[PDB]
Amino acid sequence: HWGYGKHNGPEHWHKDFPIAKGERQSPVDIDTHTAKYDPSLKPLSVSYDQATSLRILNNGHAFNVEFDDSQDKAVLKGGPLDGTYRLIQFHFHWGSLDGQGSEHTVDKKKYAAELHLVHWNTKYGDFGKAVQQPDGLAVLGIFLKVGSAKPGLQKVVDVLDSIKTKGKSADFTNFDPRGLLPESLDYWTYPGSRTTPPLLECVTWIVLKEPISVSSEQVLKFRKLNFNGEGEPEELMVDNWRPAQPLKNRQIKASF
Ligand SMILES: [Hg+2]
Ligand SMILES: [Zn+2]
Repeated sequence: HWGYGKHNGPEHWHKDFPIAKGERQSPVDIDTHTAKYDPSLKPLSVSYDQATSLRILNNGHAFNVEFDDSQDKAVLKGGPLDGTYRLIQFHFHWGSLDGQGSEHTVDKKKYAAELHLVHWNTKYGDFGKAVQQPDGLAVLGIFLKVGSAKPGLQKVVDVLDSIKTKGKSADFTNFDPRGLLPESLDYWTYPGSRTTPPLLECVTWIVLKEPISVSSEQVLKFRKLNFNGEGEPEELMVDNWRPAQPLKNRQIKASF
């Protein structure tokens, strides 16, 4: 099955998922001089005071922190979106080295990691129906750079030993996602897709301009996770990022 290796990496995905070469594929390189400042872009509204985390799980390609999305507890609105979007999960993409790890690039600059807060359009009623619409999903992309430790991220780092292999899960309540947001909400936006198979084209991307800093030891813990299940040969969960894809006419707008 699909993965990030030489025999099943991103270059091979198109064979099982033909949309890999579609018209609105993600991630992309954000060219800062070609991006369009759009004065009609409303400021993003992040309402996460009521977020309820439930668990953390190693799904084999990343680790997901899941939230209860049966009510409008943690939502995204404003910016380029129309309607309310509920936070369902968050995950990261990181590299083997500090020089790589992000999926999106800025003027070709690669960051150490990239956080994705996934949300789905409430008029569709469930996440499953959402992935059947062109505006089904909204993903907030936050860049991580290595520097000082991010206090807000440590509870996450500390639970990683418990879900080291694929399929492992752990209760993870009372986690507040607010602790992972940069100071400014200025962003770039474009129409795109999920970055892992099925690569469905239903995502409105909101990429934050300011990165968050994490310490070297924080990122180190991410790299200790395994792609494999318990009892299998160890494969370190590193470089689970997809390369930049062709913009193909699409326009990247800026909120600034
Ligand atoms: Hg879609
Ligand atoms: Zn992602």
